[PDB]
Amino acid sequence: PAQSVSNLYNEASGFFGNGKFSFETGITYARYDNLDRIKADNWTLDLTGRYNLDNRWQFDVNVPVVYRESTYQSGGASGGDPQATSEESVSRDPTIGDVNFGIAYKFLDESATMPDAVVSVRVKAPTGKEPFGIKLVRNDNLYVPESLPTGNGVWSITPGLSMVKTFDPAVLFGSVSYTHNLEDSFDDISSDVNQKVGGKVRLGDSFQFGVGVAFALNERMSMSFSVSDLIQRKSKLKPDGGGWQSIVSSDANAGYFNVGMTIAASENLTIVPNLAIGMTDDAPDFTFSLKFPYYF
Amino acid sequence: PAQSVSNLYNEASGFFGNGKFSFETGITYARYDARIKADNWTLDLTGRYNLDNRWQFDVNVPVVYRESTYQSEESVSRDPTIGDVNFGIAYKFLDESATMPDAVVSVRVKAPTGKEPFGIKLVRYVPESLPTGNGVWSITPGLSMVKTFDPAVLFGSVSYTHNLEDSFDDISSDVNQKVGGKVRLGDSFQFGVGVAFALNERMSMSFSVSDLIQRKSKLKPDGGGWQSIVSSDANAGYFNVGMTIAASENLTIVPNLAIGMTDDAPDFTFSLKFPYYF
Amino acid sequence: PAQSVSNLYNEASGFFGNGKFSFETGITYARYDDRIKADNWTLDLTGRYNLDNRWQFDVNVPVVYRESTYQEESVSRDPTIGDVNFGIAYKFLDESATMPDAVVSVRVKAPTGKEPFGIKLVYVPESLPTGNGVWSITPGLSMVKTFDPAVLFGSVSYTHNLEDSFDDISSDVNQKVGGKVRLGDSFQFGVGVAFALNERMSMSFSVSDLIQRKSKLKPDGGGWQSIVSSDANAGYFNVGMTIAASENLTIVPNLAIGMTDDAPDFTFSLKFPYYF
Ligand SMILES: CCCCCCCCOCCOCCOCCOCCO
Ligand SMILES: CCCCCCCCOCCOCCOCCOCCO
Ligand SMILES: CCCCCCCCCCCC[N+](C)(C)[O-]
Ligand SMILES: CCCCCCCCCCCC[N+](C)(C)[O-]
Ligand SMILES: CCCCCCCCCCCC[N+](C)(C)[O-]
Ligand SMILES: CCCCCCCCCCCC[N+](C)(C)[O-]
Ligand SMILES: CCCCCCCCCCCC[N+](C)(C)[O-]
Ligand SMILES: CCCCCCCCCCCC[N+](C)(C)[O-]
Ligand code: NA
Ligand code: NA
Ligand code: NA
Repeated sequence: PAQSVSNLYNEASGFFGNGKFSFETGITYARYDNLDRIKADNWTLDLTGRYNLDNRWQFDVNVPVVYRESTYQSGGASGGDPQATSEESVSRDPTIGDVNFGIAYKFLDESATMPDAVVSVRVKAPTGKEPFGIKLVRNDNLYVPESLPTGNGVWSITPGLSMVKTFDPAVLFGSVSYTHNLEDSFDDISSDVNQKVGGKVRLGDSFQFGVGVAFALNERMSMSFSVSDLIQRKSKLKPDGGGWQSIVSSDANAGYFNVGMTIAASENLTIVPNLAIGMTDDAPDFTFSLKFPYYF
Repeated sequence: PAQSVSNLYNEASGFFGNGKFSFETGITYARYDARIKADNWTLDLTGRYNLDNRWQFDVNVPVVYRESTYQSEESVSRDPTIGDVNFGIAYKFLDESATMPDAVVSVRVKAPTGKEPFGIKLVRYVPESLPTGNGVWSITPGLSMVKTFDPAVLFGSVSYTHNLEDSFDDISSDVNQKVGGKVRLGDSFQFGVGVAFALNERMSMSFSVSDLIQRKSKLKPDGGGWQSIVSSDANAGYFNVGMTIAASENLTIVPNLAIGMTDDAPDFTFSLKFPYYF
Repeated sequence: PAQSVSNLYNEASGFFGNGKFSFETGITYARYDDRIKADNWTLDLTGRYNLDNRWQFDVNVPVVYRESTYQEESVSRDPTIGDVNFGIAYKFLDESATMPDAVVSVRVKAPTGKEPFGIKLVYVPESLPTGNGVWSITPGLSMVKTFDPAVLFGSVSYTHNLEDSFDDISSDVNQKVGGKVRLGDSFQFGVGVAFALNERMSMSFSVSDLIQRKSKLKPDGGGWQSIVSSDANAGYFNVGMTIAASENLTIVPNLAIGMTDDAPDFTFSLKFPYYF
């Protein structure tokens, strides 16, 4: 099996079957863009360890490290004039996000009739800086966060399914997953500087799926085209002594079109560049990533 | 031969020569965001008859399911209802040779069978219902061209939609008023260009772009002169990535992604079509 | 080397090393969308002298036609130049088994287009600009290498804008304010992959991103102040082809999808490089 084919399957399935222990370093850049303008430059360094057992089971742990920069622009401004200034920027120095781990089980091996199929579960912990309690600090009509979050503040569990099959030369693949967020509590759920309100949060659950095609171009390179869509239900807050109330407009549909490659730098090292184009306003405008899975 | 080649030509030309009588079941999902979020599904039912690889006759019945959500949130929906029924005649006037392209000329007649937008009232403010068609007759002559330059298959198409003037009992969306009036929906010009590839015996892949340009629409209330609706013009651009997959010798699966490039296009459109050859 | 391969390299590198002289005619349409819709056409005229597949000298004259509609009133610019520019390029690495084709270049752009500063709001602009009003110098790097059948390529450049002055920096019809302007510098890069499909055709997929720093103004008798929201990130996804019409004439269609709000929705272009 050519390296390109192996690397392709790893990328499409999330199941790294060539080896035994592997470590992937990833760098990702993502770009986002009372009436005010927010521009965000977000970098994520991903550190992922994987153990593949007999091409059947896989265990992984991922530690994301988040660097962020948001710029807030008002047109308040200076003072009361609907089209004047105003620029405030806020940043987060490199900090851990939400640590997570996954178990995957390959329940179908590809044959003439069957796909490679992998079932998986992913458990994510709330280790990142949560968004709840972050205060908006007041130019007169421009309020800006005192800090930026690096995670969503809750535990979550994500069972998933991946399928891959070669119809030479096209490799078709698809995937689907469901994220259940666990309810949790916080000392402060208010972003009012003047107040402190304890409360609980239920983050809306989400459904994710993707399909795509990939090609092995030569011994060392593959290319991939895919689409994906994430659908998130609205989120709810319960202040102490209050009831559950939904946050209007917290629901989301984040669609992406992805073009990527796999490049075998050696037997052990792959370079995986990818572009994800945001198709909806809930997605970043675009996302560039470069991943370096290394096999040992 | 190969199936992939046939299926791709069908896709690129709109002329299905597989091929005598065929029935195509299509499912389409389209996503819009204005605050209004729209999830729109269309089940397409299309019958086609290809006569001697020269003439093609078809009827299409679209069935529309819609959910719009309005955020202060209130939601409005349309249960599965028929849209604008239409039929088409196509004539292949050039057959592909070393020098010639496959070229098809066509006309499509669309009837106002869907629930029209004109009576629909804004109720304290969301619509009481969602339309399923545009409320007018339209006629669309079109042109398609396809040619293989091995292994690239280049294609392009162009069409013009003339909308017929029509009259309605109510043109107003004010709940308190009823105003009869006439409507001229702005005509539109559509074109696209692309490239496709046969990957193997059974599969093709396609990349294309298209753009629709619609002129302004006009209203005449009873008594009453013609007024342009100054913001009714549109430019809807799309980038398409698609496949054809020969499931058997009778069934093709056609997945397509259309990415909206402009604000008048849905954010994205996913479709899955299943042409079946009897 | 097949014509497709040559045309491919020319497109990816900007270095047209298969002839002494070339002239490229390009037509570009771009679409942008109180509401404003803009239809913008640019006719590009570019002459190149390639010396021994080692050096290249070029001049580009863009001719700009523009139409903006404000919602309804419309404003237009009849065909007018163009920030004229020229470039010098040097191929410092020739592709071998180990090395890429690599070209270093410098591009000098002059402020010949109608500048935006001083254009009055009358509410709609009285006119539309065709250039940015300043000199700029852009050193750049291009790299291309075949890993059969994939041709990988990439490019990167930095634009330094020269400070300049204008008689009027205000768009207020009632005022005239002289001032100096430092246009924010920019960093540009792209990467992509291309394929020779046959003797005569190639296809390309690429991405690019332009990052522009904020600009600053000094009105006369005032101090330097940064122009909020003048910073920009214009990202593009490109799908393109090269088609050999003759051994001299290539047709180059390209679609550039804007990925950010600082980019046009989309850009369709058609370029016709001609080797003499
Ligand atoms: C970039 C979007 C391109 C679409 C990706 C294709 C995968 C999604 O398709 C869903 C249905 O496909 C099932 C394929 O079934 C195989 C049939 O072939 C059997 C005969 O050889
Ligand atoms: C996303 C795609 C971007 C670039 C696609 C450009 C496609 C250029 O194709 C033009 C289409 O024209 C179709 C006609 O083909 C037949 C040519 O007829 C000439 C006879 O030799
Ligand atoms: C750029 C981030 C995209 C997020 C949307 C997710 C799309 C596909 C979801 C299924 C993933 C399942 N998998 C491969 C983990 O098993
Ligand atoms: C993983 C490859 C990353 C590609 C490089 C993208 C650079 C984006 C830089 C944005 C931040 C710079 N700036 C000027 C806004 O400060
Ligand atoms: C995806 C929505 C497309 C809307 C605009 C389409 C422009 C195509 C013009 C003529 C169509 C002929 N064709 C390709 C169907 O054979
Ligand atoms: C040549 C055959 C053309 C297709 C004919 C299909 C009839 C449509 C019946 C579907 C009914 C839909 N609905 C939901 C309103 O009940
Ligand atoms: C309104 C018409 C709807 C479509 C007509 C479908 C007819 C079903 C025929 C089933 C038998 C087909 N076959 C090839 C398996 O024999
Ligand atoms: C046409 C839009 C401009 C966007 C800026 C980014 C362009 C990156 C590609 C530069 C190509 C340079 N060169 C010398 C290789 O041709
Ligand atoms: Na959107
Ligand atoms: Na737009
Ligand atoms: Na944007």
